[PDB]
Amino acid sequence: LELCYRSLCSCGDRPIADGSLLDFLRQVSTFGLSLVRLDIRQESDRHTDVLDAITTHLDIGSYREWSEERRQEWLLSELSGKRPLFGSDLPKTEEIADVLDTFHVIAELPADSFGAYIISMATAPSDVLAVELLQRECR
Amino acid sequence: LELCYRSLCSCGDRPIADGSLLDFLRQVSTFGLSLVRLDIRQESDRHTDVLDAITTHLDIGSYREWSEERRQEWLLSELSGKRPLFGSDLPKTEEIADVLDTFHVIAELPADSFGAYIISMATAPSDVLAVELLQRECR
Repeated sequence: LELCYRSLCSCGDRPIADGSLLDFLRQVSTFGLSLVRLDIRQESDRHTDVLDAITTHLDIGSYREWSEERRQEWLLSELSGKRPLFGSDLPKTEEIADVLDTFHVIAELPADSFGAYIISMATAPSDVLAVELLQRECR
Repeated sequence: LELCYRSLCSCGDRPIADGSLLDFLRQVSTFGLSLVRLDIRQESDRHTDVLDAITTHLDIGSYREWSEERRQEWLLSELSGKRPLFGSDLPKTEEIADVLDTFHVIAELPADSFGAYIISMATAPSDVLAVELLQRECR
C-alpha cells in the first residue's frame, strides 16, 4: 500500500493518493490486523498462589509467607538467573492450571493481538515482578 | 486376535486356531508394530560437552573439570531435584544441538520403537548418569 502511495505521489497523482487509498492506509494503521488489542486482567492473589505452589514444590518455603522484601529478593535472583523454573512435574490446582494455560495461550499468539496485562488488587512491587517472571518462564 | 483365539478354543476349534491365526499372533508378538527396535548410540564425550555448556551457562564451573566423584555428586543432586535444567536460552554448538534434538525426537516417538541407548567410550558411572539426566530433562 505504501508503495502505491509513494508511486502515486511520484507522478503528481497525490490527489488520487489522498482518496480511497489514504482512507485505506489510515484504517490499516488504526485497526491493524485485529481491530482491537486484547488486555488480560487477573488478581494478584492468583499469581501468589502459583508462586507458592512453585516454592513448595522446590522445598524453599512458602512464597506467601515471605515479607514483601524477601519476595522481592527471590524474584530478583530468579529473573537474573538462567535456569527455567518449573516443568510438567508440578502439582497444579485447577486455578493454577488456568493461570499458566492463559500464559501459554498468550505465548502462542501474535503480539499485535495484546495490549496490557493488568493486575487487579496490586499493592507492592512483588505483584508486578511475579507477573513479569511468569511471562518469561511461560515462554 | 486373542479374542478370536480364545473364542475358537472355546468351541473345540483349537486346531483351526493353531493354523494361520497362531502364525499371525506369533508374528505380531515377535515383530510388533515396528519389525525392529532402534538402538541409539553416542560417545560419552559428546554428552560431556552438553553438560559442560550447561554448567558454564549457569555459572557453576565446567562439568569437564570436575573429578568423577564431583560429577557424580552434582548429577545426583539434579536427579533428586524438581527444577528443570535448561531452556531455549542456551548457547548450543552444532553438536550439542544434535544431541538435544536426538533426545527430543526420541521423546516424540512411541516406546515400542526403541531398544537401548548405548554410550560409546563408557568409563565411569557419571557417563551413564549424564545420559539418564539428559533423557529426563529432554522430556
